[PDB]
Amino acid sequence: RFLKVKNWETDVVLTDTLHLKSTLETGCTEHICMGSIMLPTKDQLFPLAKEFLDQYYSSIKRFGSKAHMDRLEEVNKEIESTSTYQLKDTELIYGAKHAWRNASRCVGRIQWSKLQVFDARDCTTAHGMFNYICNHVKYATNKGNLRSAITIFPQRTDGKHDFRVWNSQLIRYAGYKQPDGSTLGDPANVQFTEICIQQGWKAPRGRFDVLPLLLQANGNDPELFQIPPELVLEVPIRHPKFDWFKDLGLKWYGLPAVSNMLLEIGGLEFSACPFSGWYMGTEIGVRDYCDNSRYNILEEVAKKMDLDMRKTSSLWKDQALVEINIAVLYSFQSDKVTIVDHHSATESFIKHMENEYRCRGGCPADWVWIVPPMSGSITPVFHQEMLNYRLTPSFEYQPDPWNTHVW
Amino acid sequence: RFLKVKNWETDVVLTDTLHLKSTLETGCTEHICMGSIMLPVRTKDQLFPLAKEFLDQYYSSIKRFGSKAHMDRLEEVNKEIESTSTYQLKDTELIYGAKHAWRNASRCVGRIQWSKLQVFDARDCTTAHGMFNYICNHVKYATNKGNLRSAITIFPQRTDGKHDFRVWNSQLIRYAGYKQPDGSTLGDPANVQFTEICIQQGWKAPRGRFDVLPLLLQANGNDPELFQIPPELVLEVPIRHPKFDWFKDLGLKWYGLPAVSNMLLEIGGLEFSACPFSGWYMGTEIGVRDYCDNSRYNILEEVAKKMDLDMRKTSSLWKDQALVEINIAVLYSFQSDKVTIVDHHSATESFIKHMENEYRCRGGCPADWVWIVPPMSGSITPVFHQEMLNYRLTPSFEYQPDPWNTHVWKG
Ligand code: HEM
Ligand code: HEM
Ligand SMILES: Cc1cc(N)nc(CCc2cncc(CCCN(C)C)c2)c1
Ligand SMILES: Cc1cc(N)nc(CCc2cncc(CCCN(C)C)c2)c1
Ligand SMILES: C[C@H](O)[C@H](O)[C@H]1CNc2nc(N)[nH]c(=O)c2N1
Ligand SMILES: C[C@H](O)[C@H](O)[C@H]1CNc2nc(N)[nH]c(=O)c2N1
Ligand SMILES: [Zn+2]
Repeated sequence: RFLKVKNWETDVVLTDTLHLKSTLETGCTEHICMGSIMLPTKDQLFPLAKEFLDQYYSSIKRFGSKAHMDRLEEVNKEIESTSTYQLKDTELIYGAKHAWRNASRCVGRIQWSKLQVFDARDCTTAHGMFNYICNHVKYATNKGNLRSAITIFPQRTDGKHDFRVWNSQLIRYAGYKQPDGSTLGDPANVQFTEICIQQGWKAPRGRFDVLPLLLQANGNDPELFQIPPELVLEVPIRHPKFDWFKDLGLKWYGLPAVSNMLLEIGGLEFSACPFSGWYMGTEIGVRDYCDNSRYNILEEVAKKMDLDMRKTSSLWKDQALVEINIAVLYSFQSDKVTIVDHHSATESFIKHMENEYRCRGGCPADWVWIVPPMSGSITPVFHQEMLNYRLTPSFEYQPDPWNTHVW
Repeated sequence: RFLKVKNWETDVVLTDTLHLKSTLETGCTEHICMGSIMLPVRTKDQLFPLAKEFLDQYYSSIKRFGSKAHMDRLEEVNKEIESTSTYQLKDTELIYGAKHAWRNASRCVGRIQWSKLQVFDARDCTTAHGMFNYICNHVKYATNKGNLRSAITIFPQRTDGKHDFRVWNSQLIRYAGYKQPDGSTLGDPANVQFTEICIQQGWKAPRGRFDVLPLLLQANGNDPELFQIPPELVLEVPIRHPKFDWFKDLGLKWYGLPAVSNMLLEIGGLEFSACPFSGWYMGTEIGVRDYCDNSRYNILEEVAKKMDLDMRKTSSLWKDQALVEINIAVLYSFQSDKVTIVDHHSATESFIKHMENEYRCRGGCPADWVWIVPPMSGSITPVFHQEMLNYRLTPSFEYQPDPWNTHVWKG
């Protein structure tokens, strides 16, 4: 019931007690592990509020205080009267930071307590949402010196007045099916692009077209807005050794900003809560550029390198992969846009884990997501046993709104 | 009940029904996943259902389920269990059981080969000397002058747990490791403890960087005995690089035969505590783990120096760059010497086809994503994008305690 995790490189053993506070389910059972699966009322609400408010008041060393009891008292009355309750600014900020702290798939959590929280609970229209998001984007970008941020829109009420950002990330590139049968742009975004066009977006039909925002306020029909082009910082990709690399015409955006997840705090649900940090290079260099279902550039780079592509065992794919990831890091660094390489980031996470075990009794981590998509075992996280479990406040997946929306 | 897995690269969705046959625990609960944890004397009462489950599976596989031959065999085993408290497998059942333990091994990416396994029945073995002879024969057969053949040798099953056969070596072929008084390590740092045991048992250590360890062999619960595998039976490959002529001067080599000898084979409730098995190497096992783990030969720095990479900051990816070259060299070297080896692209591609075939014809394929995905270049192999279900089927290979921690010394 008290669990040990071992690092097989260092022999360091940590003891996890924090897992005994998990509430949400994993998907696994005693008979089957689903560790590699990507997507596995007043009565209900008050214990959730209490559990959260208890952890909040413990965090500021006023557990069992009159102010603690008074708050609990106040929230219980508000739930009985109004069926929901409103978080204090202090609680909203605490909850947001802790949702990130609890994000088991995030390698960047050493940064968790440094999060700028934008309270957008006063927002009422899609135009309001657009303004808030532009300001988030500009703040977080900070001319290349990225700062972590989250913007939090009004909480779900009856579920018929949800605020949603229809985009999965604030900044993504369009994807288009060609008559030629090929795909132009980002293939992962063909469907969403179709929806934008359907809603009246005039698509430029290029390879790196920043998608417009599709914003839904108060359960109303989503509306289209274009992020000011000057607020979208992009980096052209070149290589320090290969002069030809620039000729590939590759670029990527500087701001990684997830916009499709649900923030749960104290049983309240924030269905629109875009958040952003800064990139780890492999995200772009390995996944965005080299996934066969994405920009899929391996072959073209390998040819430019004149590698022997006849046999898998020449490791031409692996060689081209490294160079692509070298180019990504070099380009961001040259343009002074914050980026972290997978060695530095995973080393940070190990230190974070050790801090968390030492001061919190554990750190929920998903090894399948934490280990980088290249060079796994030369990063320290590969050798680190991790326990995965769900704590609240949390960021959760939610259904894509076009399957949900009654137009 | 039906469970679906999806491949996120291809959108191929498979449906698992085989998991309904799973028995042992995973380590996970509804509240915690232990998917990245490495390591998460039977009564007759528990033995017959296990024997019967196995025999039913065996007779189904040969299309004789419910036959008189099937029923007579259940009867025969029941009587043997009630009479002698255990039972003996037929040779056909032993071979079936061993192939299926491999087929069921969720951490093994090489399972497309499972039906092709040479099974050496060593159940008539009685002494450590006898074990040595069987193991030499396995090494020679499996090696086959570089054209490797999968094989397993099966020593007598556990009885009262006080007469266990054990191979104390975790693998049949490994290099010695020596801890120096200055704290540095010579040879393979992973094998320091076991090397010390061997020396204590009387092994004369040459004290070099690549000394093949002797076999330490325990028969019938007796104290283990040392034997040196004939050097001419141990195939090794000097490592060189096709473009970098200095790579040979790193002085690296490795053995051709990967052979696990510390696992327990369970078939029909019987426990085979000494069952060494071997296949052929996937390149990354040597090039990534053996050579580049910080806790092993740890050659990344020296290699990157010789390539004159920028080692001042990690973001030059000098480690990744050197890592690829080392792995090219291992593959090049084995191929040049005509010793069987498979690259991680070939092996994972073959695994995906195996896995799909298993879903179609068997209703599933238990797989541990954490072990299946190679230790370099993960997401440019197809297994990275493949959702897997991990569960445990028998016959199976299991971990067991290291013998030095549990052995009662006779003296
Ligand atoms: C500041 C530097 C940060 C770094 C280096 C970082 C790194 C990463 C990486 C590499 C991933 C995997 C993404 C993928 O493979 O799709 C990830 C996932 C995630 N991150 Fe972080 N992140 C950072 C900031 C943040 C912030 C500010 C938050 C929340 C406020 C956050 C919450 C999450 C969540 C919930 C996931 C899982 C997303 C999903 O399931 O798709 N991260 N992070
Ligand atoms: C024939 C070619 C084979 C290939 C290419 C192959 C490949 C692999 C690889 C790469 C691993 C991971 C090794 C590690 O990281 O320590 C592994 C593990 C494993 N293999 Fe296979 N293997 C082969 C044959 C076999 C055979 C013949 C058996 C048994 C009859 C077997 C059973 C297992 C088991 C039980 C594991 C898990 C070992 C552990 O938990 O330490 N494999 N295999
Ligand atoms: C907060 C945060 C930080 C970070 N380093 N990465 C992310 C991921 C952001 C991201 C941006 N564009 C595109 C994607 C694609 C993700 C699709 N995955 C889920 C298959 C993801 C988020
Ligand atoms: C049957 C089989 C096939 C294969 N390709 N690899 C193996 C593993 C072989 C192997 C050989 N020497 C040493 C090791 C060390 C493994 C260390 N792990 C368990 C921590 C492993 C076994
Ligand atoms: C099937 C498997 O879970 C899937 O491919 C996962 C693996 N690990 C990952 N890890 C990260 N960080 N991001 C991902 O999208 C994935 N994809
Ligand atoms: C902690 C983690 O489970 C451990 O380092 C695992 C990861 N995956 C692995 N995969 C293989 N094939 N072999 C290994 O030894 C490991 N080690
Ligand atoms: Zn699990």
